[PDB]
Parts: sequence; structure tokens; C-alpha cells
Amino acid sequence: DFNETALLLAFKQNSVKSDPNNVLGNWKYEGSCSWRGVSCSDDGRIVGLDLRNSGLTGTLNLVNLTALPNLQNLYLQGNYFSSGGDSSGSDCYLQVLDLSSNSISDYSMVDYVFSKCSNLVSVNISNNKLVGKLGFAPSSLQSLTTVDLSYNILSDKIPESFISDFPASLKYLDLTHNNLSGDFSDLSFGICGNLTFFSLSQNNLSGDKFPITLPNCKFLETLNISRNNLAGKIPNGEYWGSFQNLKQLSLAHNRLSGEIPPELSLLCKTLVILDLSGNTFSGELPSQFTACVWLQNLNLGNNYLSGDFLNTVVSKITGITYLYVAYNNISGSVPISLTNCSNLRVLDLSSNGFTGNVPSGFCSLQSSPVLEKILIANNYLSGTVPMELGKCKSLKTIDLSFNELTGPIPKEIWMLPNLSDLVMWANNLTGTIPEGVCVKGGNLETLILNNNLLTGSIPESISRCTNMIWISLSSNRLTGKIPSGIGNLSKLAILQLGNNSLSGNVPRQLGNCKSLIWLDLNSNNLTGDLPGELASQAGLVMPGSVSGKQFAFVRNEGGTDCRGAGGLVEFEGIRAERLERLPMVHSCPATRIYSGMTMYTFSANGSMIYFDISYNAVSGFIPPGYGNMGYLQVLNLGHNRITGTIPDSFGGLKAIGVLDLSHNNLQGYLPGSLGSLSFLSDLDVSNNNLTGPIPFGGQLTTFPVSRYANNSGLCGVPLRPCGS
Ligand SMILES: *[C@@H]1O[C@H](CO)[C@@H](O[C@@H]2O[C@H](CO)[C@@H](O[C@@H]3O[C@H](CO[C@H]4O[C@H](CO)[C@@H](O)[C@H](O[C@H]5O[C@H](CO)[C@@H](O)[C@H](O)[C@@H]5O[C@H]5O[C@H](CO)[C@@H](O)[C@H](O)[C@@H]5O)[C@@H]4O)[C@@H](O)[C@H](O)[C@@H]3O)[C@H](O)[C@H]2NC(C)=O)[C@H](O)[C@H]1NC(C)=O
Ligand SMILES: CC(C)[C@H](C)[C@@H](O)[C@H](O)[C@@H](C)[C@H]1CC[C@H]2[C@@H]3COC(=O)[C@H]4C[C@H](O)[C@H](O)C[C@]4(C)[C@H]3CC[C@]12C
Ligand SMILES: *[C@@H]1O[C@H](CO)[C@@H](O[C@@H]2O[C@H](CO)[C@@H](O)[C@H](O)[C@H]2NC(C)=O)[C@H](O)[C@H]1NC(C)=O
Ligand SMILES: *[C@@H]1O[C@H](CO)[C@@H](O[C@@H]2O[C@H](CO)[C@@H](O)[C@H](O)[C@H]2NC(C)=O)[C@H](O)[C@H]1NC(C)=O
Ligand SMILES: *[C@@H]1O[C@H](CO)[C@@H](O[C@@H]2O[C@H](CO)[C@@H](O)[C@H](O)[C@H]2NC(C)=O)[C@H](O)[C@H]1NC(C)=O
Ligand SMILES: *[C@@H]1O[C@H](CO)[C@@H](O)[C@H](O)[C@H]1NC(C)=O
Ligand SMILES: *[C@@H]1O[C@H](CO)[C@@H](O)[C@H](O)[C@H]1NC(C)=O
Repeated sequence: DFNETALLLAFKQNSVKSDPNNVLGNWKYEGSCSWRGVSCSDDGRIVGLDLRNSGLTGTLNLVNLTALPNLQNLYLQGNYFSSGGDSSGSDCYLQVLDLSSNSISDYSMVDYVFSKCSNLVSVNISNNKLVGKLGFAPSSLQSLTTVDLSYNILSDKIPESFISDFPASLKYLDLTHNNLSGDFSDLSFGICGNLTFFSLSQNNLSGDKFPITLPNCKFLETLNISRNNLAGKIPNGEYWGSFQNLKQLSLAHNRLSGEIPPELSLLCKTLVILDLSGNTFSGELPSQFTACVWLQNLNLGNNYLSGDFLNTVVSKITGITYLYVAYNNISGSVPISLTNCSNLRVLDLSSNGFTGNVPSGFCSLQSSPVLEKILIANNYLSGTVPMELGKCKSLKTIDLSFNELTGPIPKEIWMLPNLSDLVMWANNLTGTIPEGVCVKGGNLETLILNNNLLTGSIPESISRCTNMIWISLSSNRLTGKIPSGIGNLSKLAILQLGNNSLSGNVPRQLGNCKSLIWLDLNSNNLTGDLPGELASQAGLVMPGSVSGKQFAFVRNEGGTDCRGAGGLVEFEGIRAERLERLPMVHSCPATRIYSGMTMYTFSANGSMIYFDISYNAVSGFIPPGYGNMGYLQVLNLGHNRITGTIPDSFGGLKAIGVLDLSHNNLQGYLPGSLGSLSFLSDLDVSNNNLTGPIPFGGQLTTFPVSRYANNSGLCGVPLRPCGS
């Protein structure tokens, strides 16, 4: 062990606790320049060490490597290194340093880098565990272009002079996703001659005012302060006047208020991306923004904006690709001028005050239709769905949910070749679902039509919808049998057919749907027996692609009148307040409304979560296999003709919160096994032929007497004791 070689051997024996891949297997005494990751300069001294993405675990002490006299390049990123260089130490020759994507927590290490390493061009410490507060700036490092401290735990405030004390050479500074706090207005930027990238996004910065010296950075290309606590208004006057190159601006998701200042339009000579989303802004996008000819992506969503600016302003920017205006106060008709934007890929008008017709001109001169998504949900739109929409061959998503729409759905929409999501719920739509579905048009992921006037049958053709994830037809006029072909949909997760006229028997082929976690058949005309095959995926179910979708679930204190009211709905682009215009809301006031992204309740080997067949004519016995569903939280079989006994197997319903067997023909004893269900919070066994002792264990003695009423001689607490 001699000199540099000794140093590296020290690292392998000391810094590295495990090398499962044997990447260091050739670091072995007797010349170190042939070692894996080691690169040498002509003197034969190590000029670099590249261990990236090697699966190494250990305690990094940076000074232990940087003692290497000639080392200019160090890549340890994408490993398990923790702790870090810390200490203080020898001379540092580093030019490039990448420590990202490790476990490093010791800010002392960054202090060492900012102090000693005077030839440093770039430092990436991002995606680590660094805790503590920012120290002195690296004023002595005069080649330093690039510093990425993002995705750490850094806290307290950015020191007032921190940024102004950086060397003149600084191009890129990223503080994104830390714990930083304090007044944004207290930062000084100094001369700021080279800085083209600055991001504070996802922190705790606050205050009433923008920093006076930020406008010093005349060359800033992207300025991102999004997802902070900034309050007050967007600075007007000359504040934006000196930015020469500003391309990406994001003020999004802050507390900012007032109108959007006309002076902001000074940025229009450059701006290609503007995100003002998620603030309190009112008024209009100023007319000066017609100069915004290079603007590609405009996000004004989630404010109080109103007026005609989409017409007078945004119509005029011919190259706009993405337009997000949802959750605002805009009224009037959707401007038809909007259809002059021939590069528009996404148009989100959801949750505004729009009246009048859906735009019929969206792909005219073609050349050729580029539009992917049109979202107008939760407005006041009237008339029908224009057949012209059938012209945009590129449509991936149409969302017209919760408008005043009427008439049938033109065949042309069902023949859109790329259609993925057709989401039209809470309208007055009529007609039928065509036999050509998913054959003569796109192979759909979701079809959400609940709470319309649709009639006829679910077409046997729905079986070719093999991409299908989520089907909601509830509360329509549908008749006929549930087609056995639905069993061909191996990704189907949620099927809601409730409150229709469906009849015949539930096809046993439903049990062949490998992904089904949610089945609501309630309030139909169904007869026949509960197929045993409905439980055949129990234990096998894998969490699928229905995750990550906006939903709402409306809970009510009812009750028998309240069935069919509330429950689970697709929530994209809709405000909770519009939910109160759903049917039966007077009888069934929402007691609680859950909302969010959909997430599965199991990592793997799951079952059905939710099964409601109540209010049908179903007969036969309960299949004992149903008791094998370990993740089932709702089983509602009430108001049917079901006979036989309650299966002892129901003891394996370990997740069940709601079990409604009421108003059937059940007989025999309640299974003592029911006492072992620890989450059972709602049990209704009433109006059957049941007899004998009410199990004494678990929750059974905690229920109101009404849950046991009208049976054949049940006894024991809460009823009269069995030893009468
Ligand atoms: C300023 O800095 C932030 C990072 O802190 C950058 O924001 C990130 O943008 C990326 C790229 O677009 C997003 O990743 C994509 O996310 C989508 C799904 O995203 C949804 O879910 C996440 C999770 O909660 C959410 O954060 C996203 O939020 C965006 O969209 C809102 C509008 O709906 C908007 O109000 C919000 O500001 C944010 O805006 C960005 O996206 C919209 C695109 O719709 C764009 O208009 C705008 O300019 C911003 O880019 C959203 O609800 C996945 O499908 C993708 O595959 C991909 O993962 C990040 O989610 C996003 N925000 C974060 C991380 O907080 C900005 O781009 C940056 N601006 C500039 C110019 O540098
Ligand atoms: C897996 C998805 C389909 C779903 C949207 C998912 O994201 C979501 O977390 C589901 C599981 C939740 C959201 C609301 C939940 C219900 C909340 O409201 C209901 O009143 C309760 C009553 C009672 O507490 C029961 O335990 C079940 C039950 C009825 C819950 C069962 C599971 C949910 C249905
Ligand atoms: C600093 O390194 C991080 C890597 O951890 C870089 O972030 C990655 O960038 C790539 C390519 O842009 C993304 O696709 C990766 O997903 C990112 N990974 C993570 C975990 O975010 C970052 O690019 C580097 N910073 C600089 C300035 O180069
Ligand atoms: C941006 O950084 C560069 C360094 O890359 C700075 O350039 C130095 O500027 C001085 C003064 O003009 C020159 O004498 C040096 O020769 C430059 N160094 C190099 C390596 O070119 C530049 O000043 C910085 N920008 C500003 C405006 O501060
Ligand atoms: C077909 O299905 C519906 C839904 O289950 C049945 O009826 C409803 O009947 C109950 C009891 O009378 C009422 O409380 C609901 O309000 C009714 N809803 C509607 C929209 O009608 C209906 O009886 C069945 N029809 C046949 C052929 O018997
Ligand atoms: C904008 O719409 C919201 C509905 O979410 C409403 O409360 C508000 O009054 C409207 N305009 C205002 C006053 O900001
Ligand atoms: C159930 O369906 C009938 C007929 O479609 C309708 O009048 C009613 O609004 C629906 N009820 C609920 C709770 O959605």
C-alpha cells in the first residue's frame, strides 16, 4: 500500500460497507490506474473516479478522496453513500463533482466544497438528505457555473447576501424542493451577470414583495418561484423591463393576488412558457399580451380571472400549443376565435361560467388536426355534442361532464380513431351506445356516462374495449342483459351499472375480469343467482391502471332513500360545490365528501374492494367463496330474494366495514365467525328468517336493535337473552 493506491484501498475498506456487484473487485494491491472507475492523467496520477450507479453502500468522507493530488472528476451519484465529507482537510482539485442521488446529510461537506475547491466548474448534490441551513457563498470559486442543491431538507432562510456573494461565473442555481423559508424580498442578487437559471420552487418563501435586485439578472432564462407562500401582487412598473431573455416564468401556486399587470407584457418579446396558476388573480389577461407571439404554454388555471381575454387576446397568439384556464370566473360563450389556434394540443376550460354551444369549428382547414384534449367539464354548455368533433382525428380525451348538454351522441365521436377517454357524465344525453364501439373507433380506457338519459343495451361489442379501465353508466335508462363479453376486459377495474333497467342474470364471466375491484349493480331489474366466479380472482388481483385518477365519493347519513345518491364519481375538472346539484341531494345531504387521487388498498394479491347488488330480484344462496375476499370493504346484498344460510366463511372478510344482508330470505344461525371481523362498522341483518344466538364477540352486540329486527327468533344482546 503506497501513496495514491493506499488512499483508494482506504476508501474500499473504510468508506464502502457493501459492494454487492463486485465493482471494486479489482481494487487489489499490485499500478492503480487500471482499477475500475479510475482514470489517469499522463503523470500516471488519478485524474478521476467514476463509480456512478454501482449499488455501493457506505459512509462518504469526501476529504478522504479529495486528498488525491490530481483528482479533477468525481462521480459517486446514484449510490447509497451517507454522512459525507464533513471535516476539513487537504487541498481540493475538483472541477466536476456529482454526489446526487445518495443519502448524504452533512452540510459540512458542502461547506468544505464551497471553501476549498477553487477550480470547481459544477456541483450536483441534489436528491440527498442534507439538513441545516445555507452558509457562506462560494466566493472564491471563479469557474463555477452550476450548483444543484435541489431535493434536500435544507431549512431556515437563504442568507440575504447568499446569492450576491456567488462568483460572477454562475449560470445555474437550483434550490427546488427544500425546506427554505423567510421573506423572498430580503434576497439580494448582486450583479448577476451570468445567471440564466434560478429556481426556488417548492419551498416556504413568504412575504409581500419581490426582491428589488432580482431585475439585475438581465440574462435570466427561467425564473421559477412556484409552490411557495408569496403574497401580495405581481410587481408592476419597470420591474420586468430589464429582462432580455426570459423564456420560462412560473409564479404558480402561491398566495399572490390582484390583477395581472400590463407591464408584465414587457416579457412578451421572449416568453414561451407562463404559469400563473393557483393564485388569487382577478380581472383579465391584459391586451398587451397580444405581443406574446412566442408563447407556447399558458397556465392561468385556478384563479378568479374573468372577461373576454381568450377572444381578444389568446385567439391572437397563433402558435399557442397548451392553454389551461380551468377553475376561473369566465362567462359568455366559448370564443369561436379559439378555433383559429391550429397548433392547440390541449384546451382546458373546465369549471368556468361558459354558456352556449360546444365549439363546432375546432378542426377546419385541418392540415391536419392537432388537438388531443378538450376539457369543458363543469360549465353551463347547452345544445348537443357537435358531430364536427369527429373531425379531430387526434382527440385522445373529451370531457363534457356536468353541463346542460342534450340530444344523442353523434356516431362520429364513437368513430374517433384515437379516442381514449369519453367522459360525459351529468348531462341530458340520449340515444344508445352503438354496436361499433372500440371497433370502428378508438379502444377506450374510460367511458363515463353516468347520470344521463341513455337507452337501449350495453352492446356485446363492449368486449373489444380491451383497454377499458373504468366504465360508469349508472343512472341512465339502460335495459337488456349485462353482456357476458365484459369478461374479456382484463384491465377493467371499476364497473358502475347502478340505477338502470338492466335484467336477466349477472353473467358468470364477470369473474374473468382480472382487475375488477369495484362492482355496483344496485337498483336494477336483475334476477338469477350470484355467480360463484365473482370471487375467483380473490387473492390474485394486481393493483392496476385506474390509480392516479381524480375521484370524489359522496357519503350520506341515509338510509334507503339515499341509495344511488352520491357515492363514487370521476372528479376531473369539477368543483365540489357542483356535486350538490346531483339527484336526491335534498333527501340526502352530503354528510362528507372524500376527494383525491385514486389509490389501491393493496400492493398485490388483492380482491374486490366494493360490491353492491342491492335492490334487485337476485335469488339462490350466497357463494361461500365470497368470504375469501380479504380486501372487500363493502358487500351490499340487501333487498333481494337470497336464500340459504350466511356462509361461515364470512369470517375471512377481515377488511369488511359494511355488510348489508337485510331484506332477504336468509335462514339459520349467524356465523360466530362474524365476531372476528374487527372493522365491521355497519351491519344490517334485518328482515330475514334468521334464528338463534347473536354472536357475542366483536362488533355484533354493538349494533342498534333495528339491525336485527323482523327475524325468526334471534336472541341474545342487544335483543332479549336466550335463556328466557
Ligand atoms: C417550475 O418548477 C416546477 C417544479 O417544481 C415545474 O413543475 C413541474 O412540472 C412538471 C412538468 O410539467 C410536472 O410533471 C408532470 O406532471 C404530470 C402530472 O402533473 C400533475 O400532478 C402533479 C402532482 O401533484 C402536479 O404537480 C402537476 O401540476 C402542474 O399542473 C397544474 C395544472 O394543472 C399546475 O397548476 C401546476 O403549476 C403544475 O404545472 C406544470 O405543469 C403544467 C402542465 O399541465 C404546465 O402547464 C406548467 O407550465 C407546469 O409545467 C399536475 O397537477 C405527469 O403527467 C407528467 O408525466 C409529469 O410528471 C410536475 O408535476 C410539476 N410540478 C411540480 C413538480 O410541482 C415547472 O415546470 C417549472 N416551470 C418552469 C418553466 O421551469
Ligand atoms: C380504490 C378506488 C376505487 C377508490 C376511489 C380509493 O381511491 C378510495 O380510497 C376508496 C377506497 C375510499 C374513498 C371513500 C371510501 C369509503 C368512505 O365512505 C364510506 O361511507 C365508508 C363507510 C365505512 O366506513 C366503510 O368502512 C366503507 C366506506 C364506504 C369507505 C370504503 C372505501 C372508500 C370507497
Ligand atoms: C443533477 O443530477 C440530478 C440527477 O439526480 C439530475 O436530475 C435528473 O435529470 C435527468 C435528466 O434530466 C432526469 O430525467 C432524471 O430523472 C433526474 N433524476 C432525478 C432523480 O431527478 C439533474 O439533472 C442534475 N442537475 C444538473 C444541473 O445537471
Ligand atoms: C460571466 O462569466 C465569465 C467567465 O466565463 C466572465 O468572463 C470574464 O470577464 C472578464 C471581464 O470582462 C474578462 O476579463 C475575463 O477574461 C472573463 N473570463 C473568461 C474565462 O472569459 C464574465 O464577466 C461573466 N459575466 C458577467 C457580465 O459578469
Ligand atoms: C326495474 O328497476 C328499477 C330500479 O331498481 C325498479 O324500481 C324503482 O323501484 C323502487 C321501489 O318501487 C323505488 O323506490 C325507486 O325509486 C324506483 N326507481 C325508479 C327510477 O323507477 C323497477 O321496479 C324495476 N322495474 C320492473 C320491471 O319491475
Ligand atoms: C368565481 O367562482 C367562485 C365559485 O367557485 C365564486 O365563489 C366566486 O364568487 C366567483 N367570483 C368571485 C367573487 O371571485
Ligand atoms: C335513478 O334513475 C332515475 C331514472 O333514470 C332518475 O329519475 C333518478 O335521478 C336516479 N336517481 C339517482 C339517485 O341518481
